[PDB]
Amino acid sequence: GPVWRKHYITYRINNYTPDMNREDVDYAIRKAFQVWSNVTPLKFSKINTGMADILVVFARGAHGDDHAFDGKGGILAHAFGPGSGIGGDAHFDEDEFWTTHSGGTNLFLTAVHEIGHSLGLGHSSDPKAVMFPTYKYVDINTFRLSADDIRGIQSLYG
Ligand SMILES: COc1ccc(S(=O)(=O)N(CCO)CC(=O)NO)cc1
Ligand SMILES: [Ca+2]
Ligand SMILES: [Ca+2]
Ligand SMILES: [Ca+2]
Ligand SMILES: [Zn+2]
Ligand SMILES: [Zn+2]
Repeated sequence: GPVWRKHYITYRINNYTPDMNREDVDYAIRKAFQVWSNVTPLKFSKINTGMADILVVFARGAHGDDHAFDGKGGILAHAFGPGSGIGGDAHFDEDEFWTTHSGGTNLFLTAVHEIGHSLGLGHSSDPKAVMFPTYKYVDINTFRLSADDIRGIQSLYG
């Protein structure tokens, strides 16, 4: 599967969910990128204009890729593996209610998983892994990648 073949990766926040404070969306996305840069050689930088490697989008229903969202619940987000164009991009279902806490769907935890995909990771069968394809809230203040996540990302980078 594809990986980014460079060490400096850019992201851009296309638009902001009205569910959250702007600074909280910025911080959640920043902290989620940091989870992955903690365990690889990668460096992430937010850019404000122009083409980013990873475009972060909030959208509902049909949104121009061939992967429609389904309203509240069900699919929370999806992302594309490394590559040109839409490659790397992470889309968050605006029909969810995004939060900084245990209420609704936690943006940070969801973004960690999505950014895993943006970097080339697939799903894990281990319930403990952030890449396990089922959302279960865990306290984000003390979140940790599982050994499975670490093995997975280190098999792709570093
Ligand atoms: C913790 O992160 C997530 C992110 C999304 C989802 S999910 O949206 O519920 N999901 C699970 C399969 O239906 C689709 C997926 O894996 N997208 O990447 C579940 C957990
Ligand atoms: Ca949904
Ligand atoms: Ca892209
Ligand atoms: Ca919403
Ligand atoms: Zn999409
Ligand atoms: Zn997934």
